[PDB]
This record gives sequence, structure tokens and C-alpha cells, in this order.
Amino acid sequence: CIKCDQFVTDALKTFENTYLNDHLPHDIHKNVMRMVNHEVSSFGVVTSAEDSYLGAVDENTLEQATWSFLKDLKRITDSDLKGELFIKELLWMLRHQKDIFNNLARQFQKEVLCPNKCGVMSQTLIWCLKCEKQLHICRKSLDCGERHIEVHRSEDLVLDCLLSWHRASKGLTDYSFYRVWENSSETLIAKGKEPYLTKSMVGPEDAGNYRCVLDTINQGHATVIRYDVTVLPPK
Ligand SMILES: [Ca+2]
Ligand SMILES: [Ca+2]
Ligand SMILES: [Cl-]
Repeated sequence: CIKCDQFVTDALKTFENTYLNDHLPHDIHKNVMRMVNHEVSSFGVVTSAEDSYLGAVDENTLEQATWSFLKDLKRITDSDLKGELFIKELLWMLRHQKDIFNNLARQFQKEVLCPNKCGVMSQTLIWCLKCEKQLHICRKSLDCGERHIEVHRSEDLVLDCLLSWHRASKGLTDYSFYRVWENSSETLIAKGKEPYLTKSMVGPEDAGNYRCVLDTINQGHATVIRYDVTVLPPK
């Protein structure tokens, strides 16, 4: 994906126009750049199989890969290498950075990509072949499950609808909280950016069922959690 990044293509222009002069005779510059561009353009190419993980990463991972690449490219131009030794180390550096990119992509795939265990998460990916940015949808069943909540009369009732991946999901709008009556109809009792609902001084009338619905701009609901609330007598 690093060919997609302006910093990389700016750096490669400077590499060719300014720094190669210091390391190589002019009449090998253009073919050396063909080697460099070829290597760089292959980052994240998939060859079917089990390396589809290579094909897209999020913007943070691209950024890490870009800066890793820039550091190693500068190391090369700052070096005292010339001639064949320079070319050899340049190619090895590009192969090494490709491995680093692959390790970053594998880490992204394992820990960061679609970490939700329920609900629908949206993530922003850069696709490495043609540099397209796209919203990726991680779709699982919307209902995340049911909380059993007990609260003593006259204490505060708090319903929490925050999941760990909500902060990273894209396009979220509001959390709606509903009271779900015994005839199964429901009443909207809060709606806004707050991932929780507070009801002060609960009484027996607050006992029953509630539901949170987290919505998105255009990808449908992202989370539902249900709450079964018992109001206990005072201690
Ligand atoms: Ca960012
Ligand atoms: Ca030689
Ligand atoms: Cl869990």
C-alpha cells in the first residue's frame, strides 16, 4: 500500500533526482529506479492462497509502513555505499521493508480488523492494488445479548451500551435507549451521543425491560443490547 502514500512517492522522486547522483553513475539510474518502483508497487499484492491479508490495511497501519520505509530509504541515501554494494543493499532494504509491511498487515489482520464479536463494525481500509479507500463492513448478528441488572429503590439506574470497538468504528450516529413494555411495545427514552442511560431515584415502576440501539449513517444498526432490570427493596 505504500505506493498510495504521497510521502513515499515524493521521497522516491527526491531519491531519483537528488540522491542517486551520490551513489551511482548516471547511466544506471533509470534501470535502478525501475527495480525500485517494481519492488514498491508489489507491496500488498495478493497471490490467491492464504496471503489475502496483504490486500488492504487501515490508515494507521499504512502510516506505520510508510514511515518504516522512509527511515530505511534515508538510511540508504545517508550511507557510504556505492556501486554494486549500494544496489545490493537497496534491493535487500526493499525486500526487508516488504517483510515489515507483511508483518504489520498480519498484525492488523489478527488484532485490529473486525474485532467485534457481535453487532456491525465499519472500518476504513486502503486497498493496496489500486489505492482505493473503502468502508469495510464487519457484519455479525446485531443482538449482542442481555444484561441482568438489579438496582435498589431510590438508587441510580445506569444502562451501559458501550462496547470496546465502538470507539474505532466509523459512521456511528446515536445510541437510542428504549423502555420495552410488558405488551412488548417500546418507548424511546433517550437518544444522543452518550453510550449510556442514567435514571435517577428509581422506583418499582422502573423495573422491566430496556434496549439500546446504536445506529450508523448508512450501514444500519451497529449494536443492540437488552437489559432486564429488577428493582430491589431498600437495604
Ligand atoms: Ca489516522
Ligand atoms: Ca560485483
Ligand atoms: Cl465476551
